[PDB]
Amino acid sequence: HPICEVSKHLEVNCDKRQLTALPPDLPKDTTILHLSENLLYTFSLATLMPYTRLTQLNLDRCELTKLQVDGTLPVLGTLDLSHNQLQSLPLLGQTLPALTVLDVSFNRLTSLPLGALRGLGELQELYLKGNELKTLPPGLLTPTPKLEKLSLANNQLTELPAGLLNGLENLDTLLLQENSLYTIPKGFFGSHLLPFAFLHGNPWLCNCEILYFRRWLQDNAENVYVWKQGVMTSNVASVQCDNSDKFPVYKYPGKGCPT
Repeated sequence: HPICEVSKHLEVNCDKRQLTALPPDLPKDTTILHLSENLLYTFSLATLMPYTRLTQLNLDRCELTKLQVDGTLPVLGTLDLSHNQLQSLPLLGQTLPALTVLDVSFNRLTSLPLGALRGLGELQELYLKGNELKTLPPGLLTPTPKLEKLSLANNQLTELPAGLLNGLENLDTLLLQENSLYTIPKGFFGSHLLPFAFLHGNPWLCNCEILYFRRWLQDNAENVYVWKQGVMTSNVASVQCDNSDKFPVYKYPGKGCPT
């Protein structure tokens, strides 16, 4: 291609090219489109409809402040919108029915809309790390029962919906580290066998309302980890009471509390 380098499955590299918009006339059979590291500001998914075989779209580091969603990309499985400056998440369901991986990490989302994930029935991974979320809409994950990985790390969450994890029979990884959480709703984890949970870096308030969490931590000590930028060994003691001197939540007695 005159602007992007093509490799043949057909991978197209349009990255780090000072692009201000989608380059015209790309290979009709493009399968993977790299638009990473450019100067788009705004982008419309409808402009990609001509590429009926597109399964992976990377729009990371594109200075995006707005994302228009219309039309249909029927076989898109992965969408990377990380490292941009989107303030809101548009409704994607009607346009991306086959999506399994959605990454909107390191943006500036201040909230997620009601009914945000409707239609994303195949979603397996949702990354929202490094945004500006304070609370989440009820029923956020009702439309995505096949979710296996959920990352809400490094936001400013102050509360979690009691039923946030309802229906998630395949939940494998939950990242909630570095938020402003002080408690966990009774029954939050349900009977889910969650292998990897990251909960450190939060100002947990140890009082009678933390006992549900204390008991879950005791029962899941080997499933609590500390995040490390790399690729481990559990450390349940990483979850600490803020109203103390680094006292581990999993050892909080709760003396005198109603049982």
